[PDB]
This record gives sequence, C-alpha cells and structure tokens, in this order.
Amino acid sequence: KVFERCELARTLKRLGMDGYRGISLANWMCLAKWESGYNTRATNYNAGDRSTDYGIFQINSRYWCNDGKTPGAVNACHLSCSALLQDNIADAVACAKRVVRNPQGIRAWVAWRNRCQNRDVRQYVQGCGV
Ligand code: NA
Repeated sequence: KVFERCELARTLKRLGMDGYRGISLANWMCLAKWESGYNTRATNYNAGDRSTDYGIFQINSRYWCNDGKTPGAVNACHLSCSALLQDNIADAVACAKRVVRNPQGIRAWVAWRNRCQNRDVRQYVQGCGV
C-alpha cells in the first residue's frame, strides 16, 4: 500500500508514534517519505552485505527481522520480515519503535540524517489534523 501523506500521519498518530522517545510525528513522516515514499511493499537488496531493507521504514534484515537469507543476521524485532511488507503498518511501527530504543534513536536511519535532521519537517504533517 502506498499511503497518502495525511492518511499516514493519522495512522502513525493512532499507533502512538507522535513524540515516541522524543521523536515528533513530522520526523517519522519525513523518515517514511525518504525511505519508501510511504510504500509498505518497498524493498531494497544490499548486494554488499546480503541484507534487505523492508517496508515503509526500510528496516534491515541484518538486525531487525528474519528473512532466513541474511548470513549471520539477528531478529531484534522478533518478526518475519514479511510482517514489514503488510498493508497494515502496526508491526512495522512496533519495530521502528524498537529501533529507536537503541543508542542513536532516530539517527539510526542514515536517510533521516541526510534529509530530515536540521531541516523543516513540519510540512509533512501540515493540514493532517494531527
Ligand atoms: Na535478520
């Protein structure tokens, strides 16, 4: 499913993301936007380390979910990577929350640093009723 901007903003708000570990909803929106264009079925294979990024937040199989094909990988979110390809993003949100409960927080995603950090992210939630 490819979410419409405001549709997604309310979806994430209902899932408890607004301000989770100090991260505003607009930051999460900016993240999903740059990671997958709000597409829950987005995948990216990394030939170098044989891992794959899954879903709306492009969560990596080396550490966060199990796909059975990433050498020596772990499953910190205790989910099949398939759960990160569902139209319903509840599991993806639970996993993204797990990801930010680590040392770097939202900085865990390089894309956030490149296109969201120290930039205007309010635009992502404007007019969404959140
Ligand atoms: Na894994």
